Amino acid sequence: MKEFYLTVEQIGDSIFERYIDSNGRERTREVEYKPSLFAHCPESQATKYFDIYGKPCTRKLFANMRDASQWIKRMEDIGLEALGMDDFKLAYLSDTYNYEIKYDHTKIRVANFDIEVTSPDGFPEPSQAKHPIDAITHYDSIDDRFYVFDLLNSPYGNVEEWSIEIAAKLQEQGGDEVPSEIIDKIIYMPFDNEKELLMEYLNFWQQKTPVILTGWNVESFAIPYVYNRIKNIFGESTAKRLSPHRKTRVKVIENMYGSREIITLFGISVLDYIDLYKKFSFTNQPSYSLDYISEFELNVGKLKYDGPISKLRESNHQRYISYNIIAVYRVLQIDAKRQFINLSLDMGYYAKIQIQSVFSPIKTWDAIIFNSLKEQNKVIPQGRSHPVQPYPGAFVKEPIPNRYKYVMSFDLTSLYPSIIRQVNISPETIAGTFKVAPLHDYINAVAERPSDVYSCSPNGMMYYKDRDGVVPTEITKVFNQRKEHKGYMLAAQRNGEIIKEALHNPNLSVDEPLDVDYRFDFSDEIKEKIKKLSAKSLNEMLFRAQRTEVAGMTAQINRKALINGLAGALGNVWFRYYDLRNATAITTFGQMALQWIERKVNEYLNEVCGTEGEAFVLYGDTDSIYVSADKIIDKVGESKFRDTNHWVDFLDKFARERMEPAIDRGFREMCEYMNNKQHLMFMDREAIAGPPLGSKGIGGFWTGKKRYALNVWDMEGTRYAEPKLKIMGLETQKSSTPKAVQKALKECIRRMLQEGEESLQEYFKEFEKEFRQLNYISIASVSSANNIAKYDVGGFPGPKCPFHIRGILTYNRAIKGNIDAPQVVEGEKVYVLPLREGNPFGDKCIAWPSGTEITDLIKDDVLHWMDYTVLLEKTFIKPLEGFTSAAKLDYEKKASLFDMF
DNA sequence: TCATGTAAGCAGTCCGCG
DNA sequence: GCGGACTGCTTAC
Ligand SMILES: Nc1nc2c(ncn2[C@H]2C[C@H](O)[C@@H](COP(=O)(O)OP(=O)(O)OP(=O)(O)O)O2)c(=O)[nH]1
Ligand SMILES: [Ca+2]
Ligand SMILES: [Ca+2]
Ligand SMILES: [Ca+2]
Ligand SMILES: [Ca+2]
Ligand SMILES: [Ca+2]
Repeated sequence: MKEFYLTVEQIGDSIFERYIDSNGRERTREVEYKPSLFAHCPESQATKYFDIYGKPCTRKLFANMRDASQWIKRMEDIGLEALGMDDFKLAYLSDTYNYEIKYDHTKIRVANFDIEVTSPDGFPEPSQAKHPIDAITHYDSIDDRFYVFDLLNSPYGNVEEWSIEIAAKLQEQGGDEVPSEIIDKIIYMPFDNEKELLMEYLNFWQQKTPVILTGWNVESFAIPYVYNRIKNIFGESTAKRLSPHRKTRVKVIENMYGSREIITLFGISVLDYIDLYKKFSFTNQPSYSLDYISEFELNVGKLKYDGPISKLRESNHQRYISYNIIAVYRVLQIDAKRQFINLSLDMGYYAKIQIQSVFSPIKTWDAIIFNSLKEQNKVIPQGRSHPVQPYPGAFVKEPIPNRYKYVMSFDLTSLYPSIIRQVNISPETIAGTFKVAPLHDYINAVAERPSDVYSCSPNGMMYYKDRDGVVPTEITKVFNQRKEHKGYMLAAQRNGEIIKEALHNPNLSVDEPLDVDYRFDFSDEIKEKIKKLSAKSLNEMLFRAQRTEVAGMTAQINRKALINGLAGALGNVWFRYYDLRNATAITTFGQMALQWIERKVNEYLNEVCGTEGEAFVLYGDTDSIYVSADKIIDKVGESKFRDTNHWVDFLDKFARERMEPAIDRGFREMCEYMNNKQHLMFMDREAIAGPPLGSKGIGGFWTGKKRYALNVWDMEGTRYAEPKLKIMGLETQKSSTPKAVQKALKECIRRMLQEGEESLQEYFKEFEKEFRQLNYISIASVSSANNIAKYDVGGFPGPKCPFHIRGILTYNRAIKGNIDAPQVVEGEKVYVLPLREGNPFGDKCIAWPSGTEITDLIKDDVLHWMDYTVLLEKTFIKPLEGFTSAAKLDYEKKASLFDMF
């Protein structure tokens, strides 16, 4: 097999590399890598190295990496550019793996671990590590085993061995319900003392050294705790055995309002799953406890136990250990679904970076572009300092707040990457500038043509047309990858809808789910077999189709994120290729493209309708337009349609056969106007929206920019079994809105769009009457909590104290004296409830850690004093009033003359 | 919240507005 | 009471 790296590090003048050799074995080597850097050289002299602008360079070979680093410093002292890859390990990887890396995941040791630490005096701080580690569960992907290290004797209690037999049993048998599929994979090791446990753990670690190390909060908690606890008991040298090269560093992670410490383990790639989840999931959650995320992702119930976690080991060690094991498994289950580890490996090996660098689009693109240029013996420029400067972004149209009955939307494919490719925007393709007219002059096609030679953006920039820049070339590669996975995702989505339809008429039989590939549209034969299947088999197929869709989503959306990240990186001062001219060329071209096509669509539809100056485009944001289809429907007449699906088909055909060709003609003209390199402005129909045929539903509404709701029947070619609400920006979509309130507002919207005013009024009246019965957590607001200390003046709110911070200060007074009480953590999320006048907490609100029950000390008082009236007005009535006023609808029945009967 | 960008919405504080 | 200046937070893209 072809070799591939696992990890790479620079330690002084050595590269330390862990890798898989040609025989599939893991090896480690120390290489005295001699790096090269570059300086500009006279034009008259012969060389094969040129910078990105075609200026000749001489290569400088250094005796060692420290000499190279020192040379860069002296070049700064002199005032001359020191060119080349200054991150020598990237250069090492580029030299050692000068081909497209083919990796075998089965040879990569991925470790998932979690520790337990009993602490009687509050949260066990990793930097102090003053309490015994009393459990570690460490899953190894190569062995496919859960290694359980269990401390039986502690200063906080002596316990009996954990029983695998009890662990396996149902909760209803007094067991822990450790999933049957992992029972045979547990290797259980009890220990008489903590020193023995840790020494054995380190020996185990040496034998099975993680390449990828993951788990939940492992970077911020488990790793620093283990490192510091071992350091405290045995000394530094023993703790450094967590690094295969015996090198570690305390790394200070700084943010806007403070800093924290993590432990860098040289020769390991730490991908904390909480961080993978935050980057790759495209969710914003009210809580990031593993319980919460597991329930959200997997529909598993929270791990239930009596009493505080600080007493769980002594009261129920059996459950304590079982829950440690289950916690490790839940992360594996989330990854089986989301496939973020797979994604990280794909991206990392593609870029030729340390796998943990996938968190940085700047590092990722630096490596991709470096490798690409190196292939042509080209030399990358030195990174430079730049002041942070604001620059303009997208255009968003101000919508007229209203109901909108029939709507068809259209969207540009991968806009910013397409602009980069179309215009040929790259550091080395800048050709010059032209005299800019106001943007509206380009939009209306009255400005002078910018150039007859170069490819242009309306910010004034011109680009070469003779050859693609490295940015367009490399962005295209990832774009094409993204397109493939999006194809699989959408096929899985369409396949899911076939199954949903079939589930209306399930067969009374005993059968099995069909063995199919959900990434491809079901054949006619498969469709016929589906129509004969039982509900059990159909539901299993639906689950599998949906899992295939999620895998496709992960692969596609994050490749999209990577390419959009390149467009953003051009506007980040730390990017080697930072250039506000290029960053702004992209965004300004986007503004023109949207407004140009708004004009063209309005012109086209006014022609087919025989009107003048009518606005068909009701809204647009960045790359999408929303077109009122009322007049199109009315031209044939609603009574001509057999059912909802009939007019959806009609609009689908109208969009594809009439509007898209007109849109394409419009963009081809714009391409010619800007003299662009290649026409890549591809705007296709996105959504078809409207009320059910014959209903009193309003179809859709807008309240303002980035705030709307549509009842959608077809989305990018997926024809839904049941209409789907597309709601953007409204409170139903915000993590800050209480859970039960999101649900209620969504039903209000559903009724508005599908059923009408009377249905909405019926529901509102019921919710208002019953909502006080809702669980307090379900009606709590949510907020991130920053700068708690800043607004804390002697335990009370300082000037301009935010509402949620005031709530935290209230909580802090209520629990004062308790070392045991859950503390609110700076930067994390809290639940927030308003409090009635004259409550014993002495303020108008209270807040506590999100994803948790409020401590029993004050729970009863919170429940008694919760201000339901304020809660309802703020979270429910105010947003609903906004939706209904926009839609010209009443949520309460107005008096009429009939009331006199 | 260490980790690519800008546009723009709403909650809430402070306080003017005769 | 509501709107502007401002902070804080959160989405849409
Ligand atoms: N710099 C930067 N731009 C972004 C980011 N997210 C969205 N944008 C900009 C660039 C996108 O091309 C543009 C439109 O985004 P969309 O979500 O509508 O999707 P896009 O057209 O990129 O892809 P798609 O429609 O799914 O093919 O908005 C981002 O994270 N960074
Ligand atoms: Ca735990
Ligand atoms: Ca798009
Ligand atoms: Ca599309
Ligand atoms: Ca059937
Ligand atoms: Ca869009």
